[PDB]
Order: sequence, then structure tokens, then C-alpha cells
Amino acid sequence: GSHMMVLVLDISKWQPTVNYSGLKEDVGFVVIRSSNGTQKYDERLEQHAKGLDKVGMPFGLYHYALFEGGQDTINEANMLVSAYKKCRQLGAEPTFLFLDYEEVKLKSGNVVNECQRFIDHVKGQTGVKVGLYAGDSFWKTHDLDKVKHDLRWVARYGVDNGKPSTKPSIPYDLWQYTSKGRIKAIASPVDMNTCSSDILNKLKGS
Repeated sequence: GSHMMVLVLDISKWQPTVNYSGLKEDVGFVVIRSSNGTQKYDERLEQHAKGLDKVGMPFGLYHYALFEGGQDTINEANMLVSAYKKCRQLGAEPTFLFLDYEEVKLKSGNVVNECQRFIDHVKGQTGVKVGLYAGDSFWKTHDLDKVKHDLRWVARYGVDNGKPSTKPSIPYDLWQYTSKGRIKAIASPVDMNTCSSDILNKLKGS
């Protein structure tokens, strides 16, 4: 344990410049955005993967879901798999993957079932653990407890002032506690997360 709270960041193209070495002191893990649906890979995916690999920061990937159901769900799962492969092509080694499911684009069907199809596909293709992210309220109102996956990543921001505020109303493994973090290494607001030491170990690949 520590007098300092465990700190995990998540970043995307919205953090176009990051002093990666400047994260090493306080940050235990970083999750980077892989892709938005089948529309695009995140524009900073490779930059961030290379930057984190450079300094030996353990990291993972999250996919922002936009799937329609059916084959599109699988095609989106393949975006995340492809992003994972792209990182490995650059020599980097992500240790955890995530489905970020916080809006619904399904033409028909059930959110739990389609999230499950996505997660099963990614796990089956890669052998890497795959967790699930959503805000507290969205998670409850879409029955996300019924999805089987490897890590509950739950957002609840409270006053959203860069420091921990209101906790999620449901159990969590990783808690995204603000979207307005301030750290010297990143000019832009950044999402900040915390978790137990056991969950940090899990993120890092056990």
C-alpha cells in the first residue's frame, strides 16, 4: 500500500500530446482508445502505444462501441483485435482489453447479448482478458451485470473536479472518478481512475 492513491489513466486522441515518461512516477497503468466502431482507429493509437512501450508503462486498449448487431458486432470486435495486432506489430504488448459500451446503435436486439458476443469474440481471438466499461447509471439500466467478462470498469464522476468524488452505486474493479484530471504530463483534461493493488496487478496481466 501507499499514502498515494493508485492512479490509472485512460487516454485517446483527445490527449494528442503526452509526456509519457512524466507518467511513470504516479501512474500504474494506462488504457488507450483503439477505435470508434468500424469508423476509424483512434488517431493517436500508435503514438500512444509506442510512447507507453518506450518508457515501459503497462497498458491496455479500449474500443468505443457503435455496433448495429449481427455481423457488425463481430466486425467491431475485429477492430479491437486488429488494434491489438497493430500494437504488437510496433513491438508493444497490451495486457488487457475493454469494451466501452455507453450508447446504443443496435438496429434490434439486446445490449447484454451483443456485448457478450463482442467480448467472447475478442477473448477467443486473442486469449487476452477483456473487461467492460460504462457509467454507473447506464450499466444498471442496461443490465450490464449480466455480461460475463474479466473486469468491471465503472464511471461515476460526482462534481467531476479532478479528484475522487461520488463512488459508483454498484461494485467496481476500476473506478473512473473524473473526466477533468490534471497531471503535469498532459495539458488536456484527462480521465482518472483508481482501483485496489490486486486489480492493478490484474490489469498488468497477473
